[PDB]
Amino acid sequence: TWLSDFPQAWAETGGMGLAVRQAPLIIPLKATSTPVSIKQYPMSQEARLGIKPHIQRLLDQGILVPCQSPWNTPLLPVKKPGTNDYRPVQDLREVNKRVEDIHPTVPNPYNLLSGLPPSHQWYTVLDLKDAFFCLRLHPTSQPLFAFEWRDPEMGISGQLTWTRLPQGFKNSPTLFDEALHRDLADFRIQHPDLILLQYVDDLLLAATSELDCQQGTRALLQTLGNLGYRASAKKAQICQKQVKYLGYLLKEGQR
Amino acid sequence: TWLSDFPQAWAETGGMGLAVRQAPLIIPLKATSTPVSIKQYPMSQEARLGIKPHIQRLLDQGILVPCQSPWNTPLLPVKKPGTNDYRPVQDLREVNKRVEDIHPTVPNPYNLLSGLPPSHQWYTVLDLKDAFFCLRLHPTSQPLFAFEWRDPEMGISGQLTWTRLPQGFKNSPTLFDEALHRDLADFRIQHPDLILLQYVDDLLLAATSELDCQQGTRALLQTLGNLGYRASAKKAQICQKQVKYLGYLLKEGQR
DNA sequence: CTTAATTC
DNA sequence: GAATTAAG
DNA sequence: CTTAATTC
DNA sequence: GAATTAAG
Ligand SMILES: Cn1cc(NC(=O)c2cc(NC(=O)CNC(=N)N)cn2C)cc1C(=O)NCCC(=N)N
Ligand SMILES: Cn1cc(NC(=O)c2cc(NC(=O)CNC(=N)N)cn2C)cc1C(=O)NCCC(=N)N
Repeated sequence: TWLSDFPQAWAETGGMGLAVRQAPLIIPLKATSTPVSIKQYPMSQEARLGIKPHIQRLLDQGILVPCQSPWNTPLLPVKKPGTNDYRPVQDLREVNKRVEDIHPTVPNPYNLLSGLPPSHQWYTVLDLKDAFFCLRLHPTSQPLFAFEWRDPEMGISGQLTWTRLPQGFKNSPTLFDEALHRDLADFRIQHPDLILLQYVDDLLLAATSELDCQQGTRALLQTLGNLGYRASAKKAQICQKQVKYLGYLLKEGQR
Repeated sequence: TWLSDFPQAWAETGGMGLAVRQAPLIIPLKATSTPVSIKQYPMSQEARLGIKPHIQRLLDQGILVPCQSPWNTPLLPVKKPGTNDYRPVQDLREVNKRVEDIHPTVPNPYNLLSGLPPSHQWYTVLDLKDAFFCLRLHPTSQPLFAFEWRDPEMGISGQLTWTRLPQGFKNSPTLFDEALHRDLADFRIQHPDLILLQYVDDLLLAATSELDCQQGTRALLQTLGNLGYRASAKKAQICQKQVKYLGYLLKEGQR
């Protein structure tokens, strides 16, 4: 039972993650940047009610906190399908434009897979849940991502902001990838015979045999949980000779 | 008096031209071409009355003649300005597409003028009137350019066609330029010290002195008239140190 | 909603 | 230019 | 008028 | 795609 053996490693049973070994991130602004405060376009009650549960959960989790900031960006009413299903989506484009660029270090899937040797055909694929949220944001950089929030009655003071790396921020993917690489460096050293591919929050572990993959997967899950990351048990593909990774179906050494 | 000295050379007094030394032109068709007969779109009476005088003049001049041809292209109602002023314009595009291409030998004005030496600053500019019409078309090629014509009453039988190189034909400019070059070859040989630039029907004669330009112009006018070409006396610029040629103003060796 | 490149 | 698409 | 590339 | 331009 992979589930009961690693309670801390799975998002379903280990609680929200927090990368304890990573220092809170400081987000450098471009040399000429000054705060921008964009007005929140009026949100319908339907949208507000749909978003409310998520905001409260994030507040309870400490991922969102009240604040007064010179920065402010819009929250928009999203619902891809059309019937119900709401989720808060922040338009951080004006913030992104004022943040210093960093080199794009995440490899494209095609090149990443070129590092998969035919000798290793036993795989385990894991995707980390709420990955960006596991990385803390330094208090100095938190004001940057503020947005407005309120309830027709006893609504929050005014603004709320993120204490963790947020969705919609241009550097989140790269910063997360680099952080996890730092945290998994030792694991790679302790398991020289295993192949570990990282694409932001999507991991592929490859071994030469089922046994090696089993032992390697136990070690990786143990390490991820200890570091504060959380993998999706529901979507995990453990020790299979056929797996779906980054849109590809890895089979018979193909793809 | 340049006018009375060369009666035959000027269009105003020498009658319609005819290049007597040039064999009637045969127009080769592409290897897969077959005749195309395009219907004449109904012409308003206003247009017909405006065009009629020109058709009659051309018929009287023998430039247009009755015919029965498998080829037929449209005549359109033209009048650039808007009030009156009509002229027959034939849409020969479907004929052009079926005629074999020839190398474009007419130089562009820019390069043509590069052959004008600073040593020759006395000029004479002449433009030949109804130049294309001076070149006969071989009877075998005449049917190619047929079009319909008629009068609400005793109108012409049906079709009319050209016995001379027509306007709107893709190769007329090049064929005329080459023909005149053949006819003026001897003149160039007899006058080595003169510079003669030809751009289809626009000629520029350049000499080192007023006297040389005067003598050269007399010889050129005499030669052109004898060959059957006709220059516009109204637009002629004779022995001037400043002239307008091909859109350029030639002055102080400039342009 | 807003900012914007794609198509037509 | 206006409609269609994309994405924060 | 018809055929067509340019712009918007 | 529709209006604007060009040219036989
Ligand atoms: C890939 N892509 C195709 C499109 N749009 C289309 O393909 C497209 C545009 C149209 N437009 C019309 O039909 C216009 N009709 C009309 N004016 N009568 C029809 N289609 C199928 C937009 C984008 C796109 O990426 N847009 C977002 C660019 C960005 N802001 N980064
Ligand atoms: C050089 N040139 C410019 C144009 N047209 C334009 O410049 C032009 C096109 C438009 N179009 C519009 O305004 C369209 N408006 C709209 N659909 N609401 C405005 N202008 C100024 C056409 C040609 C041209 O050469 N056409 C003939 C090509 C040929 N058939 N050989």
